[PDB]
Amino acid sequence: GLECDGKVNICCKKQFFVSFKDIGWNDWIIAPSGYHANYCEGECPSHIAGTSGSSLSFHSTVINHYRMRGHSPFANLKSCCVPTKLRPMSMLYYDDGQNIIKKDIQNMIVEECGCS
Amino acid sequence: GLECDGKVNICCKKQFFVSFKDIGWNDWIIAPSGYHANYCEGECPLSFHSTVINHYRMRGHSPFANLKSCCVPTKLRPMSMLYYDDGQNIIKKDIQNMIVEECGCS
Repeated sequence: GLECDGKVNICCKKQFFVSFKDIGWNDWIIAPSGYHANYCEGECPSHIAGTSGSSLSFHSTVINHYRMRGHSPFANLKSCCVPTKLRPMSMLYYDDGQNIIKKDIQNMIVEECGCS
Repeated sequence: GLECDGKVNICCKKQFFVSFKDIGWNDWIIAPSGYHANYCEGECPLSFHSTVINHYRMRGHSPFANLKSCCVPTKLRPMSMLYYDDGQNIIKKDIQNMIVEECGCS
């Protein structure tokens, strides 16, 4: 998908460093103490609705069939710039009942952004 | 996720069945005849990433203070399909991102 840069005004990926100390979770997360999570931001005009950069899923093609024609169900749903692919991350943390756990947590890192 | 039931207002999955005959795609899609594609709908006042940006947003901190949270698919599933190629060749393929399985807020 698109990464943000000078003069890009549409849905794109930007960096975002999460520090667990900041949001107070360093009390139960041992490692990593912070990480690059990233996020998505930007406009989703109608000519990119439902896309993820250079690709259009089959589901989105079905939806855009109805949007293109103004068919009510989908004519009214607005397009949002959101992650369309995330990736897991290994973490070490205290769990309620288990104490110290090491485990891959899913949907930690935004990999690709797109318009809903 | 939740499934819409006409009473709940927060982000839920709506069932939606698509017939390829109705929308005029049955000239190149051989099977199945249609399927439940479903979609996402409802208010966003569950993934770890969304949770994390939730915290920051709540701290009235510029990055996410003004980023709208939207109801969107959080899981999609593939389907098997049979369709004609550009060569008018029948292909059996597992198409990905065909069915919305789960909805959640960004």
